[PDB]
Amino acid sequence: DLPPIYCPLESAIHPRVHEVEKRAVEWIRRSGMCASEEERAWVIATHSADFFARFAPTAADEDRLLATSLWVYWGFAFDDARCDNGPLSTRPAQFNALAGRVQRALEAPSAEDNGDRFVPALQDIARRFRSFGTPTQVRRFVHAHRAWLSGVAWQIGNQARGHMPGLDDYLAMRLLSAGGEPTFAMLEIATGAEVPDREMHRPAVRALTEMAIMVAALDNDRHSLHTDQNIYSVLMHHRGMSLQEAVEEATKLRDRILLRFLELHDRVRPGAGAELSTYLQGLRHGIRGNAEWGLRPLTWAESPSDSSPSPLPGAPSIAWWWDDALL
Amino acid sequence: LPPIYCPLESAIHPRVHEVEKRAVEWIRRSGMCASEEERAWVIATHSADFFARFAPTAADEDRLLATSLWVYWGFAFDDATRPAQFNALAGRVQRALEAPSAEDNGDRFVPALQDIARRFRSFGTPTQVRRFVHAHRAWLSGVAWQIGNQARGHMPGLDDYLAMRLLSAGGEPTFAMLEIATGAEVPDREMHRPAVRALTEMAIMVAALDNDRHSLQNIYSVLMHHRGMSLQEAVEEATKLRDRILLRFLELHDRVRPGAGAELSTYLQGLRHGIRGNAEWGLRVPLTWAESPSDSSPSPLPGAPSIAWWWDDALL
Repeated sequence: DLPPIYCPLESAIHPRVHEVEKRAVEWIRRSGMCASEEERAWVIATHSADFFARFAPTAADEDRLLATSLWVYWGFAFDDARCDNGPLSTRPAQFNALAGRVQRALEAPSAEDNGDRFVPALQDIARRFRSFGTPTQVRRFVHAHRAWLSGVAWQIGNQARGHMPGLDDYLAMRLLSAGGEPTFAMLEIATGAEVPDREMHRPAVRALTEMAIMVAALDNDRHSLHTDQNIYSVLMHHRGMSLQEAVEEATKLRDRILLRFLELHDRVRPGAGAELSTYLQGLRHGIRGNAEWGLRPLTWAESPSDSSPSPLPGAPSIAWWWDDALL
Repeated sequence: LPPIYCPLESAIHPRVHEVEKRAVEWIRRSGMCASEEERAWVIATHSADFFARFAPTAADEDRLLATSLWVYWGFAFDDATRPAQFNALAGRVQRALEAPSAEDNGDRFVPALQDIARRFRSFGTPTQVRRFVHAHRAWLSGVAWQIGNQARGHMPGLDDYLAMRLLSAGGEPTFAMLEIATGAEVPDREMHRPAVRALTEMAIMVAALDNDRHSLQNIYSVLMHHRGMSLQEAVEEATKLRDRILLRFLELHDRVRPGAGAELSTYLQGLRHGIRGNAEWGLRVPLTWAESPSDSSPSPLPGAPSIAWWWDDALL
């Protein structure tokens, strides 16, 4: 019993998606990233190029769309083999060092793989980003990437302990561990449109970005549907709901965040410069694209399941999203 | 044993005593410390003296205060955890730096950091705040990696050690506060130039290695364990590696400084004042300095491929 997804946002897909996907599938075979044929097939079947082509559906340079799509594949592969499943998945001490080595390899081209098959793959993606984006944009990606790995470390930490975070911590963690920071920070790299520091770091824009990430993360928890750390288990544990009531509750929260995204967007967009405007539409396309890609004649909710204009109850760390003085 | 090679400028803010007085006050009122003994230990760091060496001419005494507050905070945070819990703790503390609406939930360090962050947001631009934010996370990542190795009985090789220690010694957030103290906004096109990234890391690495010495998982253990050196052999070896890094910094700085804008220049002067100030603060907490480096090789450290890019001008 899943409600349709409320997502009155623009759905589009890059016209060169099949071409980029073909190049991606090839890179995957050359990359050394995958141990077996079965693993490669799994990685390919993510259709990560279909995915990221929905985030940057008018990217002028197919190579930029390719590079960024590769990291989406990389991310799914690294996630499935190192974060979500293998020995490190409940071994935070070992993961902290992996995260340190992997993150260092991203920042330091001279780093060596130390027998890790994921590292040369990542260093190649990074090499592509450094040839395309400005050092400022690469730093934004780099910082977003460490942010994601910090979320995963937090999550693997939780898993080791069997700790089910509360709502506030879960959203804070999941904001990072679902991969949205580094995903959305590639928008600029894909489109070529650099957002100036003064605009990019405006509290309002920081908030729209976090909100986009949060809706996408929560649509992913949906798509996933426990001991597993997800919105449904969090609400089941912390509020004693049945699965059905948690399903309904999660959809309200998520819809409420999306309405705030839409209201703040409408306030911010008119005065936005062109680079920021493009970034903002990327946030919209990504929210929609993430939902739709998870689904794939589709059906969508015409109305939000909840329309309260105030901060989400029990989630203080996101309440500043509704603070227009601060934004 | 051997005196430190550090031909860098030493200076200290003229209002250092005034700032230290206000800081001692804030530390007392911050709720950060459980006990008087703990407040005294935090105060005994002389972090205001330390950071007043990093930003000796800051125009606004309140910015030097705000930034000095965090140095006190970082020592206190570091002095007060298993890897699994630390990963969550790091996550939570970092979120409170980023989200003013985040609530302390009885964590003694979170309001204090949020007060520091509020002061930063009343002074610095949102951009300067983000820079500090990301440096803060990087430091936390390093502390998590170090905590991880300790928990496992994993003694990192020289490469992992330096990469980690670059993060864990606290130099990233420390140096990321120079702009907020001085008010000199560094434009991103300058701040993120790889050369400036490398100068920052080098300043950081040297300050970190001098901290290893001031402590008499550190460079000497790492070398003793992986190379089978005696302590005395490792000390000489460590001194050589470090001096060699500082030579690289001095060299790269002299290449970068002349073209630098006023804000970036002030920032680089901060790196230099920081390296010296760190060394000098560590000694004092009349001095003899080595006039010459113990090793003058201009080549990358063999056995440390993660920092080799510091010596690659092509990449810079």
